Parts: sequence; C-alpha cells; structure tokens
Amino acid sequence: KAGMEGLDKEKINKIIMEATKGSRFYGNELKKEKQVNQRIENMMQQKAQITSQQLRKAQLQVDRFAMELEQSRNLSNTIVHIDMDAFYAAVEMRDNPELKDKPIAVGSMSMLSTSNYHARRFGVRAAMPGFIAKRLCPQLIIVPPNFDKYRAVSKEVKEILADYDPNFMAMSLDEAYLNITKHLEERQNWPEDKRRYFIKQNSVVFGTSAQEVVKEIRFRIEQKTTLTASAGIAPNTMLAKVCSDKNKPNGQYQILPNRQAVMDFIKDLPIRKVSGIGKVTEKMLKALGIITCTELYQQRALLSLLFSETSWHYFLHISLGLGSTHLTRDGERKSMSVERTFSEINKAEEQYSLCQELCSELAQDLQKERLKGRTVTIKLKNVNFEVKTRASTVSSVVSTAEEIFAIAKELLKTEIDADFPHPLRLRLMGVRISSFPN
DNA sequence: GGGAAGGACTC
DNA sequence: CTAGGAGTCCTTCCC
Ligand SMILES: [Mg+2]
Ligand SMILES: [Mg+2]
Repeated sequence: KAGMEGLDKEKINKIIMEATKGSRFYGNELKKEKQVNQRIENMMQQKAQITSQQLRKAQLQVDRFAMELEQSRNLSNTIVHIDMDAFYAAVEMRDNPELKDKPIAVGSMSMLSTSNYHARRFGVRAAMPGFIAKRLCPQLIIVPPNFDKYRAVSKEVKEILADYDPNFMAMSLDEAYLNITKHLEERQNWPEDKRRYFIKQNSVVFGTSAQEVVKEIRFRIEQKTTLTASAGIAPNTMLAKVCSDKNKPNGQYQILPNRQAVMDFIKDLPIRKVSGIGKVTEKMLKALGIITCTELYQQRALLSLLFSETSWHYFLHISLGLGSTHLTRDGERKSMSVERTFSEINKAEEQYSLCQELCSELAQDLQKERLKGRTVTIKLKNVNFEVKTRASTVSSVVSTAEEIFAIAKELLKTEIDADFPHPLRLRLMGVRISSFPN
C-alpha cells in the first residue's frame, strides 16, 4: 500500500467485499487460497520430518555461505532508485489541468492501472477494478491509459538521469536505478555555479553529498516535466528500492554506506516490503513465524531444507541486506504477447476469429522490432478464471499473421475438441510468441 | 538440456 | 468490457 495509510480499513473493506462476495471471480480466488493452504501443508509436513542433526548440519553450510557473502559485502557504490509519484495519473493531471483538483485513476471501469493520491485517500489503488473503486469514491474520474503520452514523459526524465549515470538502467516507464558513485567523486570538485539552478532570490545551489545530488535530480525532474519523483539512496539496488517508498510521494530516504546502517534498517523491515517477495511467499513464511528480515535470517537453517536452493540463496541475501551493486544494463526480449479479456464468448466461430485478430495484431507489434520467433503459445481463460496454456514450437521461425495464426488456429482447435460437445466459455484469450534466434 | 504447463511476482 | 495486460523467471516433468 505505497502512498496513503491511516485509512478507514472497515468501511473500505466492507464495500470491497460486498462488491465481490458471490462473484465468479471471488469464487476462483477462494479456490486459489485453498490451493495455497495445501502448499503450506506439504511444507509443514516436510518440516515435521527433520532431525536436529539434519538441521544442525544445515546450520554449518548456511553459516559458512553467509560468512562468504558477508566477506564480499560491497559498500562502495551509491545506488539511487528513482520512482515517479502516481505516474500515469500525474501525467494525465499535467496534460489536463482540470483533473489536477480531483480524485482520478488511469484504467477502465473494469481495472485501474494507478490512481492519484487524492483518490488513494478513499482507498483507491492500482490492480483494483474501476467499478469497486467508484463505489469507494463516487466522484472518481477514470481516465483511459495513453502509453504514448507516458513514454514521452518517461524519456523526458531519462534525459536528466543520463547526466548522473550514462549507464543507468530503466525498469519501467517510471523507475530506474542509477549508480551515482562516479558522479559523486567528480562532484566534490564542482564549484557552486555548476550546482546552481534557477527556480520555476530565485535560484538554489545543491551540495556535494549523495543526499543533495538526489535532491538536485528530483528538483530538475519536477521543474522540467511538472511531475514529482521519490528516491532511495543506499549501498545496493535491493535496499535502494525499499527506500524509494519510505518517503513517497515527493521525498527520499538514505541508508548510509556502512554495515550497521544497513543492518539497522533491515532489522524490523517486513519481508513483504522487499521486491520479489509476493503475497504467496509472505503467507508461506508467515506460516513458519517469519514477518521481519531479522526473523528471516534467524531461520536460515530451516529455509535451506524447505525451499529450492535458489529461494533460500535469495532469502539469505535479503536477510543480510545484500543486493546488486552493479547495474547489468542487459536487455534483449524473451517473448512478445497480446491478450484480451472480453464479455463472454462461447461460439467457436468467433473464438477462431478472435484468435486471428490477436495473432494478426501480435505480428504487427512483433514486426516493429523486426523480430522473428519459433514458439507460439495460446492462453485461454474460462468464465471461472481458470487458465489453460498450450504451447507449440516448430523449427523454422514464423513472423506474420497468417503463419503464426496457422499454429494458434490448431492449438485452439485441440482444446475445443478436448471439451466437445461442450463449447469453451471464454472471458480471455491471448497469444505469445517466444524463443527468438539470439 | 530442449520442450510444455502452471505460477509468483511486479508495473 | 462488470478483476488488465505485459513480461520474466522458476519449478517439474519428460526424451
Ligand atoms: Mg512510481
Ligand atoms: Mg514485495
């Protein structure tokens, strides 16, 4: 909940529930929770069959591993995570001044991509459907998303970022990591005028410290675009991101570059505030008595024998406050996809032609990157939100509508057939091309 | 070690 | 169109 707290979680939760109670969605949502409780159940079973000598041995490895990490802990880099405030809303408020005074969201009546802060006061958030949102805030204006407009402001701000780190990596249209470690060195020798900017006396000079260079960035960002950003400063990416939210909107937070600072932050940081730990992992760990990053580190024993090698390796990093100190600046796309949810469709005649408009639309997007690919996956979703997913890869490549529809046509047919005589009651369909030459 | 199927997570 | 769409990475399962 990254914005408004101190909310009437009673009148809000009641409304959300009344508008979800007997829904077809909530039904599936309930079966999911059952499925997640089962998963916990097998974990809790696996736990019950561990012997203290088994556990004790785990302690040896994990502590040795820890010790290795701890020795290669890097506190030399200053990483900044920039995170625009209520981004899609804000852009729209900028574009259309009228809206600047009221609660608004960007999305549809059936789903919100975000919502400006005034609306968050009513508990209106992203991922929440616009019709529930409107019940929370009957005067909410929902604005349709216009990605071209958002991409502009994105590259409008990416222009400020390159100054402080030509190598900065963007994560989305409103987020990027910067490693200002090198800028911070050169900046120590910068005279006033090189760090003095004219407002909207009318001028300010920014200091020489990381804290200031980030104030300066945020300032330039607000002045050039009209929008406000928040920022996190810390030794590595994982912390920098947690920090960029500690003071939203329009503020910033630093963890100073020393072990203890890190350690003091982490201590009581709820594990869910970390990027990559979701709703499920939270619940699974809460089940083992794990809520804060301290509790996560103290169970490093158990974790290495209940979870995939990659999950505990990862969990351990977080528990010790480690993260990336080096922005990969990688890239290259793994897949491209087009999918669409719609008022029910059970007629195979249209199911086939929807798959065509999709395959066809995909081809064009795929075309603009001049990309070609071997694998093709369709994705159908019942009227009950159950999702199927059927793949097929050929051995040539395939690129245009007709050829990509060629394969998707068939995959669709097999599932219509598989359920015959009963037709497939669909709310969603989608088509994903992947495995590109490389 | 190249598939296919289902999911967790995040924006 | 009255619970999105887009993408990546993982976990498991078979030649
Ligand atoms: Mg943001
Ligand atoms: Mg999280």
